[PDB]
Amino acid sequence: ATLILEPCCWNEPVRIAVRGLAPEQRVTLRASLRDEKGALFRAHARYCADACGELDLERAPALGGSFAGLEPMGLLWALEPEKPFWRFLKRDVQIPFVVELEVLDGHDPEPGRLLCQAQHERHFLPPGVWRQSVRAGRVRATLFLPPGPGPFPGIIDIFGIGGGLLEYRASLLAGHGFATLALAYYNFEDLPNNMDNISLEYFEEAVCYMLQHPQVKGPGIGLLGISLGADICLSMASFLKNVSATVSINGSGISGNTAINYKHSSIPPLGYDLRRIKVAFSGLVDIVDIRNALVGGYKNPSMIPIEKAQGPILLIVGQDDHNWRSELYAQTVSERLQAHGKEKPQIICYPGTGHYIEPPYFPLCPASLHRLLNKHVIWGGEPRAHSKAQEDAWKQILAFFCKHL
Ligand SMILES: [Cl-]
Ligand SMILES: [Cl-]
Ligand code: NI
Repeated sequence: ATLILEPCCWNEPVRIAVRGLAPEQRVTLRASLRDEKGALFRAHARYCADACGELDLERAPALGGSFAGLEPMGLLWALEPEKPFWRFLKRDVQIPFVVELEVLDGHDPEPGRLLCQAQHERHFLPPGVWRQSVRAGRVRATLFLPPGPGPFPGIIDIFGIGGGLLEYRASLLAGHGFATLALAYYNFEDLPNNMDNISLEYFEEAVCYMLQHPQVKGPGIGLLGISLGADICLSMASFLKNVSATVSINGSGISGNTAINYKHSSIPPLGYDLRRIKVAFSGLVDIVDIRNALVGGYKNPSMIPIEKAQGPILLIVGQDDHNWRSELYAQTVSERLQAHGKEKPQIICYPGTGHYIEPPYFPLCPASLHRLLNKHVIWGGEPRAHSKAQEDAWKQILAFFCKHL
Protein backbone atom coordinates (compact mmCIF):
# COMPACT_ATOMS: atom_id res chain seq x y z
CA ALA A 1 0.00 0.00 0.00
CA THR A 2 2.24 2.83 -1.28
CA LEU A 3 2.50 6.56 -2.18
CA ILE A 4 4.40 7.64 -5.31
CA LEU A 5 5.71 11.12 -6.29
CA GLU A 6 7.09 11.49 -9.84
CA PRO A 7 9.51 12.64 -11.14
CA CYS A 8 12.10 19.44 -7.04
CA CYS A 9 10.85 23.01 -6.62
CA TRP A 10 7.57 24.40 -5.23
CA ASN A 11 6.51 25.78 -8.61
CA GLU A 12 6.91 22.45 -10.49
CA PRO A 13 3.94 20.12 -11.15
CA VAL A 14 4.21 16.65 -9.71
CA ARG A 15 2.30 13.43 -10.19
CA ILE A 16 0.93 11.91 -6.99
CA ALA A 17 0.00 8.22 -7.20
CA VAL A 18 -1.08 5.45 -4.87
CA ARG A 19 -0.71 1.69 -5.52
CA GLY A 20 -1.75 -1.21 -3.29
CA LEU A 21 -5.30 -0.12 -2.30
CA ALA A 22 -8.44 -2.29 -2.31
CA PRO A 23 -10.28 -2.21 -5.62
CA GLU A 24 -12.36 0.99 -5.67
CA GLN A 25 -11.41 1.77 -2.08
CA ARG A 26 -12.61 5.07 -0.64
CA VAL A 27 -9.63 7.07 0.65
CA THR A 28 -8.85 10.54 1.97
CA LEU A 29 -5.51 12.11 1.07
CA ARG A 30 -4.12 14.78 3.34
CA ALA A 31 -1.15 17.13 2.92
CA SER A 32 0.46 19.17 5.64
CA LEU A 33 3.43 21.44 6.33
CA ARG A 34 4.75 23.73 9.05
CA ASP A 35 6.08 27.01 7.70
CA GLU A 36 9.21 28.89 9.01
CA LYS A 37 7.50 30.21 12.15
CA GLY A 38 5.89 26.84 12.92
CA ALA A 39 2.43 27.66 11.52
CA LEU A 40 0.53 24.65 10.13
CA PHE A 41 -0.86 24.44 6.56
CA ARG A 42 -3.16 21.60 5.49
CA ALA A 43 -5.44 20.34 2.71
CA HIS A 44 -7.30 17.17 1.99
CA ALA A 45 -9.39 15.47 -0.65
CA ARG A 46 -11.51 12.35 -0.99
CA TYR A 47 -11.07 9.78 -3.68
CA CYS A 48 -11.88 6.33 -5.02
CA ALA A 49 -9.20 3.90 -6.22
CA ASP A 50 -9.71 2.26 -9.64
CA ALA A 51 -10.22 -1.53 -10.27
CA CYS A 52 -6.49 -2.36 -9.90
CA GLY A 53 -6.53 -0.63 -6.45
CA GLU A 54 -4.56 2.28 -7.94
CA LEU A 55 -5.14 6.04 -7.61
CA ASP A 56 -3.62 8.56 -9.94
CA LEU A 57 -4.16 12.25 -9.12
CA GLU A 58 -3.68 13.32 -12.76
CA ARG A 59 -6.61 11.19 -13.90
CA ALA A 60 -8.89 10.67 -10.88
CA PRO A 61 -10.99 13.60 -9.65
CA ALA A 62 -11.31 14.65 -6.01
CA LEU A 63 -14.90 14.03 -4.93
CA GLY A 64 -14.66 16.61 -2.16
CA GLY A 65 -12.38 18.14 0.44
CA SER A 66 -10.39 21.37 0.24
CA PHE A 67 -11.22 21.25 -3.48
CA ALA A 68 -13.03 18.96 -5.91
CA GLY A 69 -12.60 17.97 -9.54
CA LEU A 70 -9.54 17.06 -11.60
CA GLU A 71 -6.84 19.01 -9.72
CA PRO A 72 -3.48 17.13 -9.69
CA MET A 73 -1.74 19.85 -7.70
CA GLY A 74 -4.67 20.69 -5.38
CA LEU A 75 -3.18 19.19 -2.27
CA LEU A 76 -0.50 21.87 -2.61
CA TRP A 77 -2.24 24.87 -4.02
CA ALA A 78 -5.31 24.48 -1.70
CA LEU A 79 -3.26 24.38 1.49
CA GLU A 80 -4.84 26.64 4.18
CA PRO A 81 -3.32 27.78 7.47
CA GLU A 82 -4.80 26.86 10.87
CA LYS A 83 -4.17 30.45 12.04
CA PRO A 84 -6.44 32.92 10.28
CA PHE A 85 -4.96 35.77 8.22
CA TRP A 86 -1.65 33.88 8.02
CA ARG A 87 0.10 34.09 4.68
CA PHE A 88 2.19 31.42 2.94
CA LEU A 89 5.64 32.89 2.38
CA LYS A 90 9.24 31.78 2.13
CA ARG A 91 11.84 33.90 3.89
CA ASP A 92 14.78 31.45 3.83
CA VAL A 93 15.10 30.20 0.30
CA GLN A 94 17.96 27.81 1.10
CA ILE A 95 15.81 25.62 3.43
CA PRO A 96 12.94 23.62 1.86
CA PHE A 97 9.44 22.92 3.15
CA VAL A 98 8.71 19.29 4.02
CA VAL A 99 5.22 18.23 2.90
CA GLU A 100 3.75 15.34 4.88
CA LEU A 101 1.43 13.32 2.57
CA GLU A 102 -0.88 10.68 3.95
CA VAL A 103 -3.46 8.22 2.60
CA LEU A 104 -6.23 7.40 5.04
CA ASP A 105 -9.05 4.84 4.75
CA GLY A 106 -12.54 6.11 4.12
CA HIS A 107 -14.42 9.37 3.58
CA ASP A 108 -15.42 10.01 7.13
CA PRO A 109 -14.79 13.34 8.85
CA GLU A 110 -13.22 11.43 11.76
CA PRO A 111 -10.04 10.24 9.88
CA GLY A 112 -9.70 6.49 9.18
CA ARG A 113 -6.69 4.23 9.66
CA LEU A 114 -3.34 5.30 8.18
CA LEU A 115 -2.65 3.30 5.03
CA CYS A 116 0.58 5.15 4.17
CA GLN A 117 2.77 8.23 4.77
CA ALA A 118 5.43 10.04 2.80
CA GLN A 119 7.55 13.16 3.26
CA HIS A 120 8.68 15.11 0.29
CA GLU A 121 10.90 18.13 0.27
CA ARG A 122 9.83 21.04 -1.87
CA HIS A 123 12.56 23.48 -2.79
CA PHE A 124 12.89 27.17 -3.40
CA LEU A 125 16.56 27.22 -4.50
CA PRO A 126 16.71 25.20 -7.68
CA PRO A 127 19.55 22.76 -8.59
CA GLY A 128 22.99 24.37 -8.69
CA VAL A 129 21.69 27.93 -8.39
CA TRP A 130 24.19 29.96 -6.36
CA ARG A 131 23.07 32.67 -3.91
CA GLN A 132 25.06 35.68 -2.69
CA SER A 133 24.22 38.62 -0.49
CA VAL A 134 24.97 41.95 -2.19
CA ARG A 135 26.14 44.96 -0.23
CA ALA A 136 27.47 47.32 -2.92
CA GLY A 137 27.29 51.00 -2.18
CA ARG A 138 23.91 51.55 -0.49
CA VAL A 139 22.41 48.60 -2.43
CA ARG A 140 20.99 45.80 -0.30
CA ALA A 141 20.02 42.74 -2.33
CA THR A 142 20.60 39.08 -3.09
CA LEU A 143 21.99 37.68 -6.36
CA PHE A 144 21.06 34.28 -7.75
CA LEU A 145 23.13 32.81 -10.55
CA PRO A 146 22.09 29.79 -12.63
CA PRO A 147 24.62 26.97 -13.07
CA GLY A 148 26.82 26.98 -16.15
CA PRO A 149 29.56 29.12 -17.74
CA GLY A 150 27.39 32.20 -18.12
CA PRO A 151 27.08 35.06 -18.56
CA PHE A 152 23.31 35.04 -18.08
CA PRO A 153 20.46 37.30 -19.03
CA GLY A 154 19.71 39.48 -15.98
CA ILE A 155 16.52 40.47 -14.17
CA ILE A 156 15.90 42.67 -11.11
CA ASP A 157 12.95 41.64 -8.91
CA ILE A 158 11.08 44.25 -6.82
CA PHE A 159 8.21 43.57 -4.30
CA GLY A 160 5.65 46.11 -3.10
CA ILE A 161 4.97 47.45 0.39
CA GLY A 162 6.05 45.21 3.23
CA GLY A 163 9.78 45.87 3.04
CA GLY A 164 12.54 43.45 3.98
CA LEU A 165 14.06 41.23 1.31
CA LEU A 166 11.97 38.38 -0.09
CA GLU A 167 13.95 36.20 -2.47
CA TYR A 168 11.61 33.42 -3.47
CA ARG A 169 10.58 34.82 -6.84
CA ALA A 170 14.18 35.57 -7.85
CA SER A 171 15.52 32.19 -6.69
CA LEU A 172 12.88 30.28 -8.76
CA LEU A 173 13.50 32.41 -11.85
CA ALA A 174 17.19 31.67 -11.52
CA GLY A 175 16.24 28.03 -12.21
CA HIS A 176 15.32 28.97 -15.75
CA GLY A 177 18.65 30.48 -16.86
CA PHE A 178 18.41 34.15 -15.67
CA ALA A 179 20.74 35.86 -13.24
CA THR A 180 18.35 37.56 -10.85
CA LEU A 181 18.67 40.28 -8.22
CA ALA A 182 16.21 40.29 -5.29
CA LEU A 183 16.21 43.99 -4.36
CA ALA A 184 15.38 45.52 -0.95
CA TYR A 185 14.50 49.21 -0.66
CA TYR A 186 13.16 49.70 2.87
CA ASN A 187 12.71 48.12 6.24
CA PHE A 188 15.90 46.05 5.85
CA GLU A 189 19.29 46.59 7.57
CA ASP A 190 20.43 50.26 7.04
CA LEU A 191 17.87 51.20 4.38
CA PRO A 192 15.24 53.75 5.42
CA ASN A 193 12.61 52.37 7.82
CA ASN A 194 9.73 53.85 5.73
CA MET A 195 8.51 54.96 2.29
CA ASP A 196 8.18 58.76 2.37
CA ASN A 197 9.88 59.17 -1.01
CA ILE A 198 10.89 57.03 -3.97
CA SER A 199 14.33 58.14 -5.17
CA LEU A 200 15.21 56.36 -8.40
CA GLU A 201 19.01 56.84 -7.97
CA TYR A 202 19.04 53.94 -5.50
CA PHE A 203 17.52 51.64 -8.19
CA GLU A 204 19.84 52.98 -10.83
CA GLU A 205 22.72 51.86 -8.65
CA ALA A 206 21.17 48.36 -8.52
CA VAL A 207 20.98 48.36 -12.32
CA CYS A 208 24.63 49.44 -12.52
CA TYR A 209 25.62 46.71 -10.12
CA MET A 210 23.94 44.14 -12.34
CA LEU A 211 25.22 45.37 -15.66
CA GLN A 212 28.79 45.48 -14.33
CA HIS A 213 28.70 41.96 -12.89
CA PRO A 214 30.83 39.51 -14.99
CA GLN A 215 28.10 36.91 -15.05
CA VAL A 216 25.29 39.19 -16.27
CA LYS A 217 24.92 39.18 -20.03
CA GLY A 218 23.42 42.56 -20.92
CA PRO A 219 23.39 44.91 -22.81
CA GLY A 220 20.31 45.81 -20.66
CA ILE A 221 18.46 44.25 -17.70
CA GLY A 222 14.92 42.97 -17.29
CA LEU A 223 12.63 44.36 -14.60
CA LEU A 224 9.99 42.39 -12.78
CA GLY A 225 7.76 44.07 -10.21
CA ILE A 226 4.60 43.45 -8.23
CA SER A 227 2.38 46.17 -6.79
CA LEU A 228 4.41 49.26 -5.73
CA GLY A 229 7.43 47.35 -7.03
CA ALA A 230 5.70 47.20 -10.40
CA ASP A 231 5.33 50.96 -10.29
CA ILE A 232 8.98 51.37 -9.42
CA CYS A 233 9.89 49.11 -12.34
CA LEU A 234 7.80 51.28 -14.74
CA SER A 235 9.46 54.44 -13.33
CA MET A 236 12.93 52.92 -13.79
CA ALA A 237 12.05 52.00 -17.37
CA SER A 238 10.83 55.57 -17.89
CA PHE A 239 13.89 57.34 -16.53
CA LEU A 240 16.96 55.07 -16.61
CA LYS A 241 19.37 53.71 -19.16
CA ASN A 242 19.84 50.01 -20.08
CA VAL A 243 16.38 48.65 -19.20
CA SER A 244 15.60 46.07 -21.86
CA ALA A 245 12.19 44.81 -20.86
CA THR A 246 9.70 45.39 -18.02
CA VAL A 247 7.04 43.19 -16.49
CA SER A 248 4.44 44.70 -14.17
CA ILE A 249 2.09 42.58 -12.10
CA ASN A 250 -0.87 44.57 -10.73
CA GLY A 251 0.97 47.84 -10.92
CA SER A 252 -0.91 51.17 -11.20
CA GLY A 253 1.39 53.19 -13.46
CA ILE A 254 1.18 56.30 -11.35
CA SER A 255 2.75 57.97 -8.32
CA GLY A 256 0.33 56.93 -5.57
CA ASN A 257 0.95 57.78 -1.94
CA THR A 258 4.48 59.04 -2.40
CA ALA A 259 6.23 61.23 -5.00
CA ILE A 260 8.55 59.58 -7.48
CA ASN A 261 11.80 61.55 -7.87
CA TYR A 262 14.79 61.27 -10.19
CA LYS A 263 17.39 64.03 -10.48
CA HIS A 264 15.49 67.16 -11.55
CA SER A 265 12.15 65.37 -12.20
CA SER A 266 9.32 64.64 -9.74
CA ILE A 267 6.01 62.83 -10.35
CA PRO A 268 3.40 64.17 -7.95
CA PRO A 269 1.29 61.73 -5.85
CA LEU A 270 -2.38 61.21 -6.69
CA GLY A 271 -3.22 60.59 -3.03
CA TYR A 272 -5.85 58.55 -1.35
CA ASP A 273 -8.67 59.04 1.19
CA LEU A 274 -9.40 56.49 3.90
CA ARG A 275 -13.08 57.53 4.19
CA ARG A 276 -13.57 55.53 0.99
CA ILE A 277 -12.90 52.23 2.76
CA LYS A 278 -15.90 49.87 2.61
CA VAL A 279 -16.57 47.48 5.54
CA ALA A 280 -18.01 44.14 4.39
CA PHE A 281 -20.77 42.35 6.35
CA SER A 282 -17.94 40.24 7.91
CA GLY A 283 -16.02 43.24 9.21
CA LEU A 284 -13.29 42.83 6.55
CA VAL A 285 -12.18 46.07 4.99
CA ASP A 286 -12.08 46.69 1.25
CA ILE A 287 -9.65 49.42 0.20
CA VAL A 288 -10.09 49.15 -3.53
CA ASP A 289 -11.60 52.62 -3.87
CA ILE A 290 -9.44 54.66 -1.51
CA ARG A 291 -7.34 56.26 -4.28
CA ASN A 292 -8.30 59.65 -5.79
CA ALA A 293 -9.91 59.72 -9.21
CA LEU A 294 -7.53 59.43 -12.16
CA VAL A 295 -9.04 62.57 -13.74
CA GLY A 296 -7.92 63.35 -17.29
CA GLY A 297 -6.97 59.64 -17.58
CA TYR A 298 -3.58 59.22 -19.23
CA LYS A 299 -3.11 63.07 -19.18
CA ASN A 300 -3.19 63.11 -15.36
CA PRO A 301 -0.10 64.69 -13.82
CA SER A 302 0.36 61.64 -11.66
CA MET A 303 1.05 59.38 -14.60
CA ILE A 304 4.45 57.66 -14.84
CA PRO A 305 5.72 58.90 -18.23
CA ILE A 306 6.09 55.40 -19.55
CA GLU A 307 6.26 56.63 -23.20
CA LYS A 308 9.91 57.30 -22.43
CA ALA A 309 10.76 53.65 -21.98
CA GLN A 310 12.79 52.23 -24.88
CA GLY A 311 11.97 48.51 -24.37
CA PRO A 312 8.76 46.49 -24.33
CA ILE A 313 6.33 46.26 -21.45
CA LEU A 314 4.10 43.39 -20.32
CA LEU A 315 1.24 44.16 -17.87
CA ILE A 316 -0.23 41.31 -15.85
CA VAL A 317 -3.51 42.00 -14.09
CA GLY A 318 -5.69 40.24 -11.54
CA GLN A 319 -9.24 41.15 -12.54
CA ASP A 320 -10.41 40.60 -8.97
CA ASP A 321 -7.64 42.82 -7.43
CA HIS A 322 -9.03 44.50 -4.23
CA ASN A 323 -5.92 46.44 -3.39
CA TRP A 324 -6.57 48.79 -6.29
CA ARG A 325 -7.99 48.78 -9.83
CA SER A 326 -5.10 47.14 -11.70
CA GLU A 327 -7.28 46.46 -14.70
CA LEU A 328 -8.33 50.11 -15.16
CA TYR A 329 -4.78 51.27 -14.63
CA ALA A 330 -3.33 48.86 -17.19
CA GLN A 331 -5.67 50.25 -19.83
CA THR A 332 -4.70 53.81 -18.99
CA VAL A 333 -1.02 52.94 -19.25
CA SER A 334 -1.88 51.41 -22.64
CA GLU A 335 -3.67 54.59 -23.62
CA ARG A 336 -0.68 56.68 -22.54
CA LEU A 337 1.73 54.70 -24.72
CA GLN A 338 -0.55 54.81 -27.77
CA ALA A 339 -1.12 58.57 -27.48
CA HIS A 340 2.67 59.25 -27.57
CA GLY A 341 2.93 56.96 -30.62
CA LYS A 342 4.31 53.83 -29.00
CA GLU A 343 3.20 50.26 -29.44
CA LYS A 344 0.38 48.87 -27.26
CA PRO A 345 1.80 46.97 -24.36
CA GLN A 346 0.80 43.41 -24.01
CA ILE A 347 -1.84 43.07 -21.31
CA ILE A 348 -2.83 39.75 -19.77
CA CYS A 349 -5.94 39.85 -17.54
CA TYR A 350 -6.74 36.91 -15.25
CA PRO A 351 -10.35 36.44 -14.01
CA GLY A 352 -10.94 35.43 -10.34
CA THR A 353 -7.40 36.58 -9.53
CA GLY A 354 -6.42 39.00 -6.77
CA HIS A 355 -3.61 41.41 -6.01
CA TYR A 356 -0.96 38.90 -4.92
CA ILE A 357 -0.09 36.81 -8.01
CA GLU A 358 2.70 34.69 -6.53
CA PRO A 359 4.72 31.94 -8.27
CA PRO A 360 2.95 28.70 -9.17
CA TYR A 361 1.20 26.68 -6.43
CA PHE A 362 1.61 29.35 -3.78
CA PRO A 363 -1.70 29.11 -1.84
CA LEU A 364 -4.01 32.12 -1.98
CA CYS A 365 -4.20 34.37 1.14
CA PRO A 366 -7.60 36.10 0.79
CA ALA A 367 -7.17 38.55 3.66
CA SER A 368 -4.49 39.78 6.04
CA LEU A 369 -3.40 42.78 8.15
CA HIS A 370 -2.70 45.79 5.98
CA ARG A 371 0.43 47.32 7.61
CA LEU A 372 -0.24 51.04 6.91
CA LEU A 373 -3.93 50.87 7.90
CA ASN A 374 -3.67 48.39 10.86
CA LYS A 375 -6.87 46.61 9.74
CA HIS A 376 -7.64 43.26 8.02
CA VAL A 377 -8.28 43.77 4.32
CA ILE A 378 -9.40 41.54 1.45
CA TRP A 379 -6.95 41.04 -1.44
CA GLY A 380 -9.29 39.41 -3.91
CA GLY A 381 -9.06 36.12 -5.78
CA GLU A 382 -10.80 32.72 -5.84
CA PRO A 383 -8.53 29.74 -5.09
CA ARG A 384 -8.92 27.68 -8.27
CA ALA A 385 -8.99 30.60 -10.70
CA HIS A 386 -6.10 32.39 -8.90
CA SER A 387 -4.06 29.20 -9.02
CA LYS A 388 -4.41 28.88 -12.80
CA ALA A 389 -3.51 32.54 -13.12
CA GLN A 390 -0.31 31.94 -11.14
CA GLU A 391 0.65 28.93 -13.32
CA ASP A 392 0.03 30.78 -16.58
CA ALA A 393 1.61 34.09 -15.54
CA TRP A 394 4.90 32.33 -14.70
CA LYS A 395 5.11 30.95 -18.28
CA GLN A 396 4.14 34.30 -19.75
CA ILE A 397 6.91 35.95 -17.78
CA LEU A 398 9.50 33.32 -18.83
CA ALA A 399 8.44 33.60 -22.50
CA PHE A 400 8.57 37.42 -22.35
CA PHE A 401 12.04 37.66 -20.79
CA CYS A 402 13.41 34.81 -23.02
CA LYS A 403 12.34 36.67 -26.08
CA HIS A 404 13.48 40.15 -25.05
CA LEU A 405 16.66 39.39 -23.01
CL1 LIG B 1 -12.27 23.64 -6.41
CL1 LIG C 1 1.51 51.50 -2.33
NI1 NI D 1 -19.31 39.20 3.15
